[PDB]
Amino acid sequence: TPAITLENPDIKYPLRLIDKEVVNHDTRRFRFALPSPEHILGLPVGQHIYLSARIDGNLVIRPYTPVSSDDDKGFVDLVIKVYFKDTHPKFPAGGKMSQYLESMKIGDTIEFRGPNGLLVYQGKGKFAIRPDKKSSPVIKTVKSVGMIAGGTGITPMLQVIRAIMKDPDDHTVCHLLFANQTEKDILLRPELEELRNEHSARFKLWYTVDRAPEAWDYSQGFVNEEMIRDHLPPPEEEPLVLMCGPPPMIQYACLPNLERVGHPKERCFAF
Ligand SMILES: Cc1cc2nc3c(=O)[nH]c(=O)nc-3n(C[C@H](O)[C@H](O)[C@H](O)COP(=O)(O)OP(=O)(O)OC[C@H]3O[C@@H](n4cnc5c(N)ncnc54)[C@H](O)[C@@H]3O)c2cc1C
Ligand SMILES: NC(=O)c1ccc[n+]([C@@H]2O[C@H](COP(=O)([O-])OP(=O)(O)OC[C@H]3O[C@@H](n4cnc5c(N)ncnc54)[C@H](O)[C@@H]3O)[C@@H](O)[C@H]2O)c1
Repeated sequence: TPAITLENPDIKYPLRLIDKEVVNHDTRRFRFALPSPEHILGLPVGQHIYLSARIDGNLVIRPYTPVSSDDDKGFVDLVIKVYFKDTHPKFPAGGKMSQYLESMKIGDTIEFRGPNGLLVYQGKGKFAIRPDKKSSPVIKTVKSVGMIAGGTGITPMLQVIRAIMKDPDDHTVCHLLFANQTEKDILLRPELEELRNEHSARFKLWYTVDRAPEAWDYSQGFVNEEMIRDHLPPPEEEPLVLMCGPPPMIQYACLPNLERVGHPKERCFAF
């Protein structure tokens, strides 16, 4: 019985930043220490935490989805894109929490709380999904799961993918379609391709990018009908379809095309 960090979702736990790795030009993996080397976070697969801080005089609270798990003693890993100021004309101020995190020095602390979220993966194809925050979970067990992620929307998918692949008795097959702006924006590409290499029978992997490099073997553009049809399980297998990305991605690229392909709303879930 490892000691749990997050014992009550309303309590704040200040955690110390101990390591930070560059994922790419704007994205970073931040590692924070748990209260002791023997602690686990206490995070059901599929759920996220919230960070909070007073930034420039305002309270700022933001969700982040750990990619680590309760098998990882002593630490928690977040994968976070930094939205820099002076960069995007529509957002000259950049992002509040992400730039605050980027400015943190090793040893600095920030408050975690959680876990939260309507979906919990219970292993071996079994998902517990609440219709909303005031209702009981509906327990859905499936043979396969379609996953559509855009940018940092990869993080809840990776939690689930990792949970499945770890258990040789979990025969759930994941089909992931991962969208990013450019090839260099494909976050955690080595990790994802390692997973495909090690677990090709249970993990299908495909990419699309807004703008494709010269030699490119995957897709190009926003997520469309063809990609969904060719890279997620067919509606007949009745997979669960999970989605996580920018809201217009969900609204304009995922939902209408899931419908066109024939995936019913009951089988779809947006993180
Ligand atoms: C349930 C849930 C889980 C999430 N999990 C994660 C996660 O695991 N990892 C993660 O990185 N994010 C995750 N997100 C996003 C995260 O919560 C924040 O929204 C993100 O870090 C940006 O917050 P911010 O305070 O830095 O930006 P904000 O100050 O709140 O600014 C808002 C928006 O302005 C836009 N913007 C600002 N500057 C730029 C720029 N330079 N270029 C392009 N756009 C810009 C961005 O869209 C930005 O989100 C999750 C969101 C939800 C709802
Ligand atoms: N609810 C959750 O659990 C959760 C978890 C992680 C991330 N997220 C969200 O996912 C998003 C990730 O942001 P990002 O900066 O890394 O993404 P991004 O700006 O880099 O875009 C990533 C991909 O999203 C698609 N996209 C972007 N704009 C689109 C549009 N107008 N129409 C159709 N498709 C579009 C594109 O395919 C694009 O390549 C954020 O909104 C973040 O909040 C949510």
